[PDB]
Amino acid sequence: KLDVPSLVEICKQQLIVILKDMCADSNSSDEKASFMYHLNRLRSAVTVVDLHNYIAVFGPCLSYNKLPSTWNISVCDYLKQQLNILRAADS
Amino acid sequence: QDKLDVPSLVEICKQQLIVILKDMCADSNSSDEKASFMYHLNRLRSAVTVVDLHNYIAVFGPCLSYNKLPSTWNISVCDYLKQQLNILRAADS
Repeated sequence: KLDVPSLVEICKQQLIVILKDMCADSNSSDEKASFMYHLNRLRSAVTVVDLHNYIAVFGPCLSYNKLPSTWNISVCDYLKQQLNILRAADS
Repeated sequence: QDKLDVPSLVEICKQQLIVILKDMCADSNSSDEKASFMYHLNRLRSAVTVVDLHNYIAVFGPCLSYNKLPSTWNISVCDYLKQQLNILRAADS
């Protein structure tokens, strides 16, 4: 129940790194606003519950410790990675 | 009041998820991936409420929302993750 502060902070910082890696190669003024939205959302997070959805989206990046712009893998293979993470839980 | 929704929505979303899962894992023919396919099929069959397949919705959000199949969409991982970020933002606003 009581999640550890350090784990929350490492996860939050890794999520910020991955978000910056994603929205680095992007220069539209609406995508700037979306990147700022998600970055502020990550910065304001205080519990694992706040980060839950971002962890869900970036699971196979946090695991394997990859960055999306440098990870040469197809979209289908990424969804299969996520299905494997799905199967790992509930065990 | 939030009761009659759940059966119909879980049924429709299930159908879409079977379509997507068949697209991904039914074509190939390795042993342990047959096992994983069977696993996910039984998992979908046993799902009863929205919270049971919340995780599958999370994984395949952009696929269901835009009627796309993973083997045919042909977009990068980064663009798919941006699509998921957009679904994310839409959830709160």
